[PDB]
Amino acid sequence: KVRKAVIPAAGLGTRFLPATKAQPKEMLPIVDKPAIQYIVEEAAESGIEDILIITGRNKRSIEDHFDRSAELEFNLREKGKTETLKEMQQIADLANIHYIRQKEPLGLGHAVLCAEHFIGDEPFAVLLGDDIMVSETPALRQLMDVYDVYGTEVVGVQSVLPEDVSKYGIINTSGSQGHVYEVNDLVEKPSPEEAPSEIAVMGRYVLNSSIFSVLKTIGEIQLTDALREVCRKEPIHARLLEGNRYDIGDKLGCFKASTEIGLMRPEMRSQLLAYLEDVIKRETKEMLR
Amino acid sequence: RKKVRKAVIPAAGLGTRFLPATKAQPKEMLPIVDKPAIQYIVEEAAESGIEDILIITGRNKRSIEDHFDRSAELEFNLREKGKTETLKEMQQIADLANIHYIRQKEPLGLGHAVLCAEHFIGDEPFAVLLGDDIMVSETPALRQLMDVYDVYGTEVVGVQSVLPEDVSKYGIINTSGSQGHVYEVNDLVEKPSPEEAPSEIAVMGRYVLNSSIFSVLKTIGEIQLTDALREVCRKEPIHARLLEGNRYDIGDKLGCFKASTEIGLMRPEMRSQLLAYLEDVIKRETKEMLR
Repeated sequence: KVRKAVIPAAGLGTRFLPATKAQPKEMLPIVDKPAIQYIVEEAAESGIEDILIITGRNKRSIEDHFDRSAELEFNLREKGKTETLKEMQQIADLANIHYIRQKEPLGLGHAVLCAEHFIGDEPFAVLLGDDIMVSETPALRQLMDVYDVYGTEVVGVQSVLPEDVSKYGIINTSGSQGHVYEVNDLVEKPSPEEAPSEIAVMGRYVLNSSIFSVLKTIGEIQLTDALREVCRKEPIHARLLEGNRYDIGDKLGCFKASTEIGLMRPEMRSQLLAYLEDVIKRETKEMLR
Repeated sequence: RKKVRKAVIPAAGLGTRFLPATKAQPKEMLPIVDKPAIQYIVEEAAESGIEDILIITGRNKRSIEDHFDRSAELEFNLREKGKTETLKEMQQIADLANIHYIRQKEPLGLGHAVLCAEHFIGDEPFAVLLGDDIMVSETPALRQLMDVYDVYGTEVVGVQSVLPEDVSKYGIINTSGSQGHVYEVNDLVEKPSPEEAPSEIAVMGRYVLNSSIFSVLKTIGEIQLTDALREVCRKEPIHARLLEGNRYDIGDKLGCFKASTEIGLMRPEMRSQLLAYLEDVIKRETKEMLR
């Protein structure tokens, strides 16, 4: 049973300045939720009970977000917002959130190694926080279900258009079966010709304790290479992810994500669409002059 | 006789309208395009020629103070990466104005908050800027209030008209008349019922005030700031500027989305990608709908 998960969150989030000048990338609101909350929500509903966040300096707000906020709870009760005061309490209840500091930044490989003693001897989940997934079955849960079966290192995938492939990590299927591709090798951001498929891994993984040894020997320790050297000995699995994927690596990415998820809320759906119609009308008019 | 050189931004709000985003971080740091709302306000003030700002802050609002200082660990990462355009943009933020802080001890609204500023401005005219809208203007909104001050030298208020329904959301002027761009306030009521309201002209959290206002505010006292404009009106009548620019209220989650969109569309770097995306959303929503 996979019951533990690792979110690396040590990035200084430069792509988002000046929003992130003095506050973390992962706290940026997506609709009105911090990005990080979406990821912990994924994990909780996937049945993870314990999360380790590899954090850095001045990311106190993440730790605060998932605890009881006394001065807020008071202020909410003392104003009636009872539904809200309950929503806030639930956030602090999603999972047991552990923290470790990445000492200096040596990438998602060092980061995964930090988890070593915490997970110890289980299979664990890693969730980079690079995209938000809307699904009938939570994205990670789907990776776990392929794990429950094959019990090897499973990867989460979706297809992407050629001439996009240098942005992502790439499987190399010889076989494809059910909802589960079968991995023979792996490449980190290949040139469109170098690339042996149009399938990218979407910052979701389930891994084995084993992977720790593996990750240590290999060593700027890229995590993919350790999936590669596991593939030479033995072949892994990949799940095609049911659901909608919103990349949030960009300022624009985020705007899009805010909009699409916004459109899922009945209270904002119509207000939003109406507003977008009127922006376009206004932009056409101004343009024909 | 005196130039307005100082401004007061109250920022002690717990920002409930924005939960859960604001559970563990301040309302005023929420990004509008990619700038914290608070930065828009300091930018207004800076370009209006304000040199010194006092923020009345509260608990766990360190991020505001940090935002406007040098960020050593970031400067390193930027320098050691080439991004010198950025490292220069960040340095400018920390240069907009001289930013002072005071903690509001207990939460007793603007008014009390304005009183905190007393000793800091001492004996000048000062600006207050609540942070409830962004104004896009040829002339920065506050500058326009200051220009009416330069002449009439009374307590000037910043105004724009609003549709009848929304008058209970605002403070409403009560003119006798109007001359060029400057109304002539006779009284003021704080968010009245739509019939009780004696105009459709609302104050847009911009004020220029006199030291005098301190005394005034003390006697009155839950210290509403409007009532102190009222008791100034009993002795003598105030002035109001109609504001030139385009106004984006950010009091609401929706308000902010709209503000992000409009200001986004004004930035050449993002304008086309954005607009294309918006066209695309509607096209896709029509298709899905016809089936």
